[PDB]
Amino acid sequence: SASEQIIKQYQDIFQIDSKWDKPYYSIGLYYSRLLERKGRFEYRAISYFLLAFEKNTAKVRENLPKVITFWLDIAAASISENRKEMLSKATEDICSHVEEALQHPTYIWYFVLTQLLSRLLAQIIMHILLSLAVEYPSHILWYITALVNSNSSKRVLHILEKYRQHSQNPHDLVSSALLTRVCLQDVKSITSRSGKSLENVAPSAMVVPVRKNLDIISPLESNSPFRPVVSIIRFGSSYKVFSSLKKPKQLNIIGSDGNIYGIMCKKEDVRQDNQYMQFATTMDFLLSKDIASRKRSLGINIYSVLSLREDCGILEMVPNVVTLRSILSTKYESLKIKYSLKSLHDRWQHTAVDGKLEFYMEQVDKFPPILYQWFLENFPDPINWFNARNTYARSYAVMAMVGHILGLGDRHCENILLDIQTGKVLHVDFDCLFEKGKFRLTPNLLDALGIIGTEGTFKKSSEVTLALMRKNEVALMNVIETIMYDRNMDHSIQKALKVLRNKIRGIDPQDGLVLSVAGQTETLIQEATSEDNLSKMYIGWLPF
Repeated sequence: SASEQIIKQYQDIFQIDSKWDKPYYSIGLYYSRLLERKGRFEYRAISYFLLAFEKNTAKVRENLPKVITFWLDIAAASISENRKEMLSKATEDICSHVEEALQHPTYIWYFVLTQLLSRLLAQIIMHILLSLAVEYPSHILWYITALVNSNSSKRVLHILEKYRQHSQNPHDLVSSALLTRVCLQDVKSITSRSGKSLENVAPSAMVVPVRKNLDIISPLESNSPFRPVVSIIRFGSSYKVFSSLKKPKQLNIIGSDGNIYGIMCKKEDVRQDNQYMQFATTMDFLLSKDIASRKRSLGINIYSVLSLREDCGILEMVPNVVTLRSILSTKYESLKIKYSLKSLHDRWQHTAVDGKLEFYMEQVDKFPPILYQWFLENFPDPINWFNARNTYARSYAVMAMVGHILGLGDRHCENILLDIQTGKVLHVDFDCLFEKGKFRLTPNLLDALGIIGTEGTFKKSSEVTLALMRKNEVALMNVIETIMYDRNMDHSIQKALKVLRNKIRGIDPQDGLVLSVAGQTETLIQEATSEDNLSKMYIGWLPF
């Protein structure tokens, strides 16, 4: 009921300029929530939030969607053109954008502008768009090459904008000269590296090296000087070796620059980087914030990805890791009794409905769990052994929980990660929602932890995750969900709008009420653990 005297308050004490500086968010921050609850007055939305970041330069989430809130709105107006007025303002409201970039610094885009291309992958509103992008590129010399490493891959092999992206390389040598082209040789070499990946010593067909910038996922650190966006890293020389290209289009290379690193740029889905960047945003968000998160050093781990072709793309790499049937089968196949291969699908194809589904598996269970030994007999003395088991589960739920949070893929063998000499976790591919058939725990895993199965760490860890989740509320809900706006698949789900923010507050699964935040683990852990569902899930997942 203050809706008129809401605003009138703001205008009052702005006399003090920043002072607390907190207000300059709250102008539009509320005014975003104003229309959100339900656009002439919308021209004050970004016009408010612009001057704030100039002053504060903190909380990268406020300007994360403030782009889409701003730019999106303007584009909408243009398209519509009520509509007339909208468009008129959009050419008047968004006028405060570039005019601020002069006043307002050059690094503000790198984190946000990562999704500037990554949303669509247009001409109506793109006018003022790239004028800031590549300009800052020139200004950010260190990242110019990184952005070049980012940008030059699209034109190195998407056509109409590709030339427009090549025209960005055209405007570049015009703007950047107001080196790169020498580094641009890597772009054609990239596609050639992708061509050698497509099709060591002569087959390699790549010499010289001595390139510009590969930092293996530059951080772009904030708060905590701020000039460190690219930090100190660089790279030079590389030699041969091989990937084996073990799956289909994949490519995995060593990098000989400094120490020994391996950066595997593997041809796969281009937008796979979303959760690769998304979880990379929260992992850095969760990490520092508050105490209960920070005290246990949560956040799991991530690694870079970039776009090259509609196939080639890019990915970083994780050293010293073994997974799936190599490790797992090894232990008990020492006793043999290992190999069901494609009999289990067969044998389970021989039954359906409710008849055997818990049973052939409870025979497959007769391969007893050895997993606990793998941590144990591997690196002895407990001070390692102990500290690992902690870091194991401490790094298992904090992520696997986020799985049903986004509802993404059933983890099986190949897509699950466990590092050696220590323990961690990582998660990839795109198995968004649904399922066809019938977070994956089994006979070994649960018991393979401290004889208590799931009690000590699983409970109090996963909860701290679910603490900050609902707490920051729309914050992480605002940004990374553009990943949903990118790919629409398997018919169309715009229902994912609401079930999006409701599973944050956890109301939907049992239709009655929000469940106690401790229970929201309980009901969701007691579910996905199950007994019947777990025993009768698609067999292709090596269930027990």
